[PDB]
Amino acid sequence: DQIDAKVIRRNPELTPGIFKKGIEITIDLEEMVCYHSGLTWKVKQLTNTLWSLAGDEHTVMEVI
Repeated sequence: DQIDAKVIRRNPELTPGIFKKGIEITIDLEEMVCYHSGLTWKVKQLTNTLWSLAGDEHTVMEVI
């Protein structure tokens, strides 16, 4: 119900230091969020291995 994902693309408009390329993020599959920078971000599934922030599609995470 939880998966570890790697940030592979990040929106350049994001604050420097948030969703750095290469870090491991944990995604809660039931509620479809990821925990990062003390916040709960909404994520959506693009493919079985690729995920993006629900609103910011240009920040993409890859299942590890």
